[PDB]
Amino acid sequence: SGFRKMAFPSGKVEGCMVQVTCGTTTLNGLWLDDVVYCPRHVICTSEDMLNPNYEDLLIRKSNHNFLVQAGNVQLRVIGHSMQNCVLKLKVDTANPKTPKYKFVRIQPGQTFSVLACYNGSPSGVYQCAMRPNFTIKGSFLNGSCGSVGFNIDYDCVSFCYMHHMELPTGVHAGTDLEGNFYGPFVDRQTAQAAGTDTTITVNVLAWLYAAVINGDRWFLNRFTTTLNDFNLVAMKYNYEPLTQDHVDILGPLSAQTGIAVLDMCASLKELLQNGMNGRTILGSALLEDEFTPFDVVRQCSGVTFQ
Amino acid sequence: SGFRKMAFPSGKVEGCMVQVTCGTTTLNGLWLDDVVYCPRHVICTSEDMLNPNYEDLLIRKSNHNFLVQAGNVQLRVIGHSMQNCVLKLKVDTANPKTPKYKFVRIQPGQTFSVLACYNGSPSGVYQCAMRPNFTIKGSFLNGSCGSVGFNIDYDCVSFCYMHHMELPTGVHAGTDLEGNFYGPFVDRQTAQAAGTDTTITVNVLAWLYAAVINGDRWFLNRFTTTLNDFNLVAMKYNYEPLTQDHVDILGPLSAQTGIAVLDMCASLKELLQNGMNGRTILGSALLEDEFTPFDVVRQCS
Ligand SMILES: CCCOc1ccc(NC(=O)[C@@H]2CC(=O)Nc3ccccc32)cc1OCCC
Ligand SMILES: CCCOc1ccc(NC(=O)[C@@H]2CC(=O)Nc3ccccc32)cc1OCCC
Ligand SMILES: [Br-]
Ligand SMILES: [Br-]
Ligand SMILES: [Br-]
Ligand SMILES: [Cl-]
Ligand code: NA
Repeated sequence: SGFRKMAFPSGKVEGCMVQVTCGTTTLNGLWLDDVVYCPRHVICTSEDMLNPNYEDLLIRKSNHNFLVQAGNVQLRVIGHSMQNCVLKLKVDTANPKTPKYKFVRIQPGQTFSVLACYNGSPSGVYQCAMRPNFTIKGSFLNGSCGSVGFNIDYDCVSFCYMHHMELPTGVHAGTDLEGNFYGPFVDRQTAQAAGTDTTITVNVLAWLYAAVINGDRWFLNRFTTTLNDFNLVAMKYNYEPLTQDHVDILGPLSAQTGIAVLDMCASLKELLQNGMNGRTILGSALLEDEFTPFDVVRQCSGVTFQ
Repeated sequence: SGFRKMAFPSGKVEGCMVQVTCGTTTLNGLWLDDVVYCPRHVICTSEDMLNPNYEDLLIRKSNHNFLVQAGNVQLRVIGHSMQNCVLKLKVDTANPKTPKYKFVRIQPGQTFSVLACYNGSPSGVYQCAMRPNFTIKGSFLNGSCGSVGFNIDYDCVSFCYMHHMELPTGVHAGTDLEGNFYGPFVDRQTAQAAGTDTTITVNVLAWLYAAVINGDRWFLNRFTTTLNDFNLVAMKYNYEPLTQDHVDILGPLSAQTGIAVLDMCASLKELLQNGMNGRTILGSALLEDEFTPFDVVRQCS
């Protein structure tokens, strides 16, 4: 029993964090095999924050303009290249702690663990979701650029996020490990406001299924809804549309609890209408939207508390 | 910017987790030096668990009754003993991944990271507080017993919790690593209940300071209070007493934001009396009590 924001165990990723210095700037890199990945903005000065030309800034650098430190050991840089918004530094030593890994680009609503690091040293681990407006609501201070997000299903690390910047509204923007930004964001300090964010409806449904698996039903009702009528209502509360793909994804949680997906949708419509009347659901007084269907199946029992 | 429930990185602890099997029971153990620590209830059948005589049940066991697996490798048990509610298995191999560590017993209101494990394999990490009623609101399924809780300081892991049992309300109970239970619980199948819990006042104040550091100020007001008047309101609302030691501990956050603890205490008194009037704090509609002053300072600087 219980239900917590649950991160993956971080050790496989801790063994990959290094410090990258270019000029007066130090940030984090990811050391996998003989490559160190980091944000390309490490090569920007005071004067390069609005309209950097990264090709022009990089051609000016030699291998020895990059310092990579792994614990107390300097790694020698023997090559460099830029892929989209990531710098790749080839080093003379392969990381002996490199885990089984892959790079994945995720979609809005997907979750991952963030290993927040400073000076190449891990500070803490927490869960995040890719918001519908392609930001993350992280917890990051100066020095955390290059911290990464990942999942570790099936003993393979799936890296999905590298942290680049905090936007003026205090949310966070970054790239996949091929250096493509999530969303319309660019590595410039020009205005680029996040879209108004919305609630990840499929994840709220998943979390209501978790609440039923863990033993609570108070919020259910005798109604159903069509998918169209559900979306017409949910949109009035700035919830994302629920697609037939989302309904399919919820199938297993529906089968485990005996609650049809459109019947759980009718419960959510009534919670949006009514509130909780002083009750909580899994310890929350607000509807939670950063647990995916897959996350619920990862953490909850396979046997409902009936 | 931002504020999240954050666990310590778990790698130092991941390298210590093993699987312990006694007869038909598999659970987790903690491998440090040449000793594996796990819950002593591993020696019990279902029948024994209703009224165990652990002295006698352990007399009936030998080294060969215990199988310890670290990944793919059997560790040979060469001795066994109990310390309180923990079984200690001496093994033929010192863990080469043993971190710098201490065993520390924590106080109610203190937080710690839990590495939830199954079959000796780490599955997840989350942050927990020791409640005032000495339970934790964990997330555990069958096979999680022997999962551990810890804090880090520099390169030193402070192990504070070993998981033993789930209580009927779905909260969790366990021991320190010397086998002493937190709370008035026993490792037997008999009627046990969580006592009525209270809210950790000093932590709520820490979290209001976090909210101010992060720009949420709507709950601030012109008023101050006294420690005596505040404690009468805390008692009324099922909050723990605030001590002068708590006021001193909030010194550095009070220093960082320049809001005296008794000024913030007047905000909390108003929130308890009047509610949040439809507003949130750090995205929560509830007053959060599982961040310590240290947790807030650690994450905000
Ligand atoms: C060439 C352009 C590069 O631009 C940036 C580069 C780096 C950052 N660094 C940060 O955000 C860090 C890490 C973090 O998440 N929060 C935080 C908080 C306080 C101080 C520092 C930070 C920001 C930039 O642009 C911000 C405006 C779009
Ligand atoms: C000897 C200690 C008293 O005997 C027990 C021995 C073991 C357990 N095992 C569990 O709770 C596990 C782990 C967990 O946290 N939740 C969970 C959920 C479903 C199935 C199994 C579990 C419980 C006991 O007593 C329960 C009443 C106090
Ligand atoms: Br007022
Ligand atoms: Br006053
Ligand atoms: Br809440
Ligand atoms: Cl503290
Ligand atoms: Na005040």
